[PDB]
Amino acid sequence: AQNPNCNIMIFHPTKEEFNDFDKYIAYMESQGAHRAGLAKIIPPKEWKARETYDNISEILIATPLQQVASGRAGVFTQYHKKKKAMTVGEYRHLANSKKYQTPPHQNFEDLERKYWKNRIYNSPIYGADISGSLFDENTKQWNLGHLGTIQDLLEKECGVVIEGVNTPYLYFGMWKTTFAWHTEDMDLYSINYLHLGEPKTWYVVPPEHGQRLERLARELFPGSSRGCGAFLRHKVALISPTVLKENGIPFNRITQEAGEFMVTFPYGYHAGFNHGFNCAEAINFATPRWIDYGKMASQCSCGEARVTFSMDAFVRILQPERYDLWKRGQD
Ligand SMILES: O=C(O)CNC(=O)C(=O)O
Ligand SMILES: [Mg+2]
Ligand code: NI
Ligand SMILES: [Zn+2]
Repeated sequence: AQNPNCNIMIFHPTKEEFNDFDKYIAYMESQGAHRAGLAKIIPPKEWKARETYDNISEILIATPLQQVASGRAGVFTQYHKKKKAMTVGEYRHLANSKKYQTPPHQNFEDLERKYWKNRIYNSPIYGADISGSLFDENTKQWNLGHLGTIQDLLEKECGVVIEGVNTPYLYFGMWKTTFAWHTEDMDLYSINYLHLGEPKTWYVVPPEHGQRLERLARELFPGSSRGCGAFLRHKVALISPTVLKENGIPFNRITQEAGEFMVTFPYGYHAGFNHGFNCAEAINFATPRWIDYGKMASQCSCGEARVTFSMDAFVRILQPERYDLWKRGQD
């Protein structure tokens, strides 16, 4: 078995190997990359996402989210308070202000220490889940707005045609902005490209050990657990590496820098934070190996998780027994 310790692997494809996306994901899995739940892909030196980022300030963040924490430094939840619209230019200025900027630090490890120590005492503002793309239409390789769709994958594997579309999202972050512990909708893969700015630190639990994370989460967030049998779908809970180590939960960590891709694999729980002002683009995708994970994915039916139009068909086809109850939660 390849990568039996479930380490995060880093890949360096040649320009030739960067031509066929599906084939390269399949290659990575042949090397055991999926066991970690997360892989880094460094694009060939000849590749670029677009010519420059000079003209992005007029993008609108229609609903910036202030991430308010409750709990203790290592075990907290966050809620999102909606703020008034601002442009990326305005947001970047806010991120760089004395109230919100990255503090002096020695290295990534010192910054990670300061994150876990101090996150709960501040409320950073996140421009998340903005439909759109920063890839140039002429970028042919690993252009997240030109991937084959999940609906076409399901049709090719299962023979059923379904409604729905699949488009990318932009994330504008600042120091301390946080992504809570989650897997993707329907335990899909995700791919994330860090277009510009400061790094993003990731934490991930191997898919084979996801249930260990879920059990700890039920112990640490006991009222949440009673309210819903899949409350990590709400994307609100944070657990520090210290706490995970104290409870013997297997995980790994890695920092993504501008110009690098990360891939999350089906049922790979992940969480993390941004180091300073940045802009990432991400999209879900599927492969044939995903189908069985889709069939087994947990679902939130309490009504909190509220997701996209396209998830309907996935639940309807892959999880027909669940469909009625899940849709009651959606409506
Ligand atoms: O970048 C973020 O804030 C969150 N991204 C992801 O969870 C992802 O790409 O799967
Ligand atoms: Mg613009
Ligand atoms: Ni994710
Ligand atoms: Zn729920």
